[PDB]
Amino acid sequence: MNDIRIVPQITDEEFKTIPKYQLGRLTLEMMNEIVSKMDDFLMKKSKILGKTNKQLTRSDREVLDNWRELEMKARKRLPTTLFFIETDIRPMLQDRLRPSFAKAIPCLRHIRRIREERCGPLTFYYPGSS
Repeated sequence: MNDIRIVPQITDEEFKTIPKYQLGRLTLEMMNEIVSKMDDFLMKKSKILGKTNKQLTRSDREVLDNWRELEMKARKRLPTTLFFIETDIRPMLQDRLRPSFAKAIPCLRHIRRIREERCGPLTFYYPGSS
């Protein structure tokens, strides 16, 4: 298949690799929903990069406009092209999940599951590094 996941979910086998020194007030559940939602937005993105006008639907046009908006707002930065903004995943996670992302950043990278690029008033995230 062409459209395949980019980052699976993490269990106690992966979480156990991250001590409280990095988690602090986080938990497997918090990361499970973080890696799940992220993989979703990223999965659909890579799926469009290959799809065509045939599969391209309304949601495909809205995502392309927004995705290209942040990509062009980063000042032609970031060597990658498969990332998203926290403002797109945040409202996709959980309303009760609380602002743990900023704390999970070190927990997600400690395993090499995702990445984070600080570019001005924005924050991108790509699947590890090529």
